[PDB]
Amino acid sequence: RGSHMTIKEMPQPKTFGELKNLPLLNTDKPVQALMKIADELGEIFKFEAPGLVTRFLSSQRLIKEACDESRFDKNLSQALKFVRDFAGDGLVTSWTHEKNWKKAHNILLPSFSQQAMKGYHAMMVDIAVQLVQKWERLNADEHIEVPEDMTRLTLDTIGLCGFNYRFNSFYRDQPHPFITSMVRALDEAMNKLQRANPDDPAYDENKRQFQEDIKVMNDLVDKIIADRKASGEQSDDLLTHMLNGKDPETGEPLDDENIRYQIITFLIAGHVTTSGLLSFALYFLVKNPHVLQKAAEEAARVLVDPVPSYKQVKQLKYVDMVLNEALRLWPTAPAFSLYAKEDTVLGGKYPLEKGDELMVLIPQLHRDKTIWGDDVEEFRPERFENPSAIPQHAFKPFGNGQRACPGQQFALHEATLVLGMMLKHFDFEDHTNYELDIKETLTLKPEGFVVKAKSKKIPL
Ligand code: HEM
Repeated sequence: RGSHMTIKEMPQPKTFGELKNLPLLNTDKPVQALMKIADELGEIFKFEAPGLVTRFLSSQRLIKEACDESRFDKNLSQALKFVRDFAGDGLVTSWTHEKNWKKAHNILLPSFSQQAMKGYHAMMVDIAVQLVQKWERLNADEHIEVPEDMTRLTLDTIGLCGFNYRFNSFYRDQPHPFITSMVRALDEAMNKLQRANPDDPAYDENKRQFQEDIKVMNDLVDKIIADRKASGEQSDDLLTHMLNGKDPETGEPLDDENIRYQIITFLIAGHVTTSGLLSFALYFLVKNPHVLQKAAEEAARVLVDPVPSYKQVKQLKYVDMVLNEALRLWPTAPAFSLYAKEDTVLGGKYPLEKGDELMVLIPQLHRDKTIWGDDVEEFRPERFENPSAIPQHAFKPFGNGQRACPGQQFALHEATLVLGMMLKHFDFEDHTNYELDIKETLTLKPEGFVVKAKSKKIPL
């Protein structure tokens, strides 16, 4: 009943005196570690660290409440507070109440309109064609390093649709320097929070390396802008709105400083997670041959022209289901954080004070046997045939509310287009019997996943 229930004590994993649980994050796979703890302690547990108290939730029951924007706003997890050192008050790393969140949210959203989207398509195809031709052009016994390639595609794509700028990742056999520095900057951000003594001079090489990478990323931004300054455009894209658009509420455009932060934020946000998704989707597909056949058969049946049209991607009802079923198991942005607007009580049993933080552990949420069934670890896209059979807030890979992913249609449309084309033009083989090894650079990816494609010989 309403509150008939009585105060339950909040489970908590081993503490270590005055560092609390911080030692449990001694691992290069903290999300995976936290999933193990939630397996032990169930739907909710406290997790402290010097200058940090948060609460991890893993049940649809509790996340439903947490996602109630009348009761909880978006919080910056410690992870995001650190990433903020180089992503500034760009969209992902600003607070809802901060002036530049609202300003930029208003100025930029048009870039994700239906009309905008229809125009990104031809460019997505441009890049998608490159990926395919790269794979068409491999010799026999040569293999595909899947995440390195998905990253080439997704970064080239955001670069082109967002900024009219070509990274030409497919013309490099190593990763683009941006990617390299991004990864290091991100991996440092994650490390700064397993650290009890941030100022210990053993970390002074890290610090210097961090500024080195940040300069690398900014020099790319410099290039991106100069290239825009030096031309007449066709483009009406993200960058156009960043440089020229004015807030409807104030009449002001973004300042140069914040513009530089949005560019970094979109370069990262706009590829990183989508690459993870495409890498995971491909994984589950080769690991579940019968599912691949069904998807490949939809591709063949739907993608009848040499290159796909916007309308055709939308007809790929089953590939879409595959993508969603990949996000369910390994949501490439694996957490987001909320705080209580007022003193309250969550789920009838656990009181919170104003300001108290929560963290939605998305991989655990997506594994709630109440919601999905027993076979929770089984990859099965068919769970998505009926959108109404999935409760609200049971499936949340794009976050929640005002601060939900504005890039979601962009991302699925890209992934759907590319996966479709892959399935249409290749037969795949898990020649190594790859063992899944998930790397966490603050987002997730299947590290070292490799496959062999065999061309179906369909011309482009
Ligand atoms: C599979 C692909 C993607 C996934 C899984 C994903 C996931 C998410 C999640 C969970 C959040 C919420 C963050 C939070 O509440 O702390 C978010 C925010 C955001 N995403 Fe995505 N996203 C994807 C694709 C994209 C793309 C393609 C773009 C841009 C082209 C993008 C741009 C952003 C931005 C700007 C935010 C912050 C928006 C705001 O808070 O105002 N994302 N994303």
